[PDB]
Amino acid sequence: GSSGSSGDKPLSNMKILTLGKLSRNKDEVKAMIEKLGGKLTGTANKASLCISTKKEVEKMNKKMEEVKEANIRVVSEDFLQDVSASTKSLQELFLAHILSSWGAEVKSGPSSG
Repeated sequence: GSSGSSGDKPLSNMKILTLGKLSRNKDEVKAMIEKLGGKLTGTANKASLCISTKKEVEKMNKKMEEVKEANIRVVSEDFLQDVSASTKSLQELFLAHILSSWGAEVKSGPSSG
């Protein structure tokens, strides 16, 4: 067939990364990030967002490091629950659910918004 496109897709065209343990499961999340139009990834250097927990950002392990390296703002899971049920701007949403202190304009790769 061929039908069903153009809708509320914020993450639409965005690789979201996840770390530690979140309220939902990797799948439940991977689905959302995909439902929003985004896509869950494993690599941080190849991600636009990061959905982790304060604890994680606190751990600052190798995983979280990659995010810190790619200067990727880490937000909470509530973000997904908001991004879907929130008429706020990403930038705001992020800050409205920013778990990390970094994640700003920095040497990035392709793709922009």
